[PDB]
Amino acid sequence: ADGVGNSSGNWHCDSTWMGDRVTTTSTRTWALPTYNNHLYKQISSQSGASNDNHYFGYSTPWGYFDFNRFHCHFSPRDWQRLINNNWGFRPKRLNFKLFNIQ
Amino acid sequence: ADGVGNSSGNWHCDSTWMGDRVTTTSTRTWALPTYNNHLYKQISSQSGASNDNHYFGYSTPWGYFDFNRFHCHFSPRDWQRLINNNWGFRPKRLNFKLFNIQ
Repeated sequence: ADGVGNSSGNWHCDSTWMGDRVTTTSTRTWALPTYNNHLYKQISSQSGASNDNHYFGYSTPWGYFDFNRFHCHFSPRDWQRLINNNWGFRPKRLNFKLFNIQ
Repeated sequence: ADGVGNSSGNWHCDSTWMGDRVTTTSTRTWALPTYNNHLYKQISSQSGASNDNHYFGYSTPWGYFDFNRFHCHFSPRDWQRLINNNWGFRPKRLNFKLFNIQ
């Protein structure tokens, strides 16, 4: 889309309060290494662990983007503005973007 | 207008916040006596007073309605809502009513 030398996005970190809505936007810089050396590895609890700690699963070479915390979208001033003036809130919709990939 | 037995007004004490406006309404019950026994009396500073305290004026049999204080229109919760969220405020217009006169 933008080959080499053309930016594919802009930095949008801000919040807009409009009546009964607040739209919070956040931008961060991420680093993604190579996980498991491009391999899927079966993982399980160590031998000798207690029965409560036993588990079985798989480790993937993929990563994931997590923003399931309020601090990822609300500044402390935004939080104070939200909690001192509103009797409730709920999420409505979200937009996600990855850009400027090197 | 309402002769004897018909109310000439209602009790409106409340505040409405609408965007960049807040309208505060207050109703009070007042008592007005007879002042100076229906007379205008010349008044002046007492003899022997200091020069800084000397004055001359007149006392009238009339009363006056004063609402030149913020507590006359804003409840403490209204004041907290005003001062914790706004960088400024100013009055725009007012409406005054006397009713249910006995």
